[PDB]
Amino acid sequence: LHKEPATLIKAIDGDTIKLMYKGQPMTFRLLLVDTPETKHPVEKYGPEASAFTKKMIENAKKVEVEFDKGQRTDKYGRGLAYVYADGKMVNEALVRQGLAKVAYVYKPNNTHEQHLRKSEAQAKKEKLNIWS
Ligand SMILES: Cc1cn([C@H]2C[C@H](OP(=O)(O)O)[C@@H](COP(=O)(O)O)O2)c(=O)[nH]c1=O
Ligand SMILES: [Ca+2]
Repeated sequence: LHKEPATLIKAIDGDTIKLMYKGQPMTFRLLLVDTPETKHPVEKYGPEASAFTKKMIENAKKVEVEFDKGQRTDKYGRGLAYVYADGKMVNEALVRQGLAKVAYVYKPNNTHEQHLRKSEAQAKKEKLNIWS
């Protein structure tokens, strides 16, 4: 895997972000995590998860996306990646706060699965947010 640059256009919620990627606007969806729902007919921690992601990505000097080894888009045309804000993975950062659960683990796009699971287990042990 490798990291590629991208530019924030707009944070939609905890796990979905509009980025300019190779000079094209695209919606990206965070691999291997689910933040609580706030759009579809809002769940506990959804607003919190959304605020966390917005803050973390708006404050970055540099945003990067890292696709995994399989599909690079989902059925909705959203890019599927690990997103990094100044070298810090947003997917991990949410899970580590108990603001997302490890989810949608679809092979072969599971390269950081164990890494994320370890962060979720610490968020659980610490009773944070979703685990409170
Ligand atoms: C994260 C992820 C989501 N999705 C799809 C699965 C879910 O489809 P369905 O809506 O048909 O269940 C939806 C979950 O995304 P959200 O959590 O944004 O709703 O997006 C993928 O297909 N692959 C992925 O890697
Ligand atoms: Ca979600």
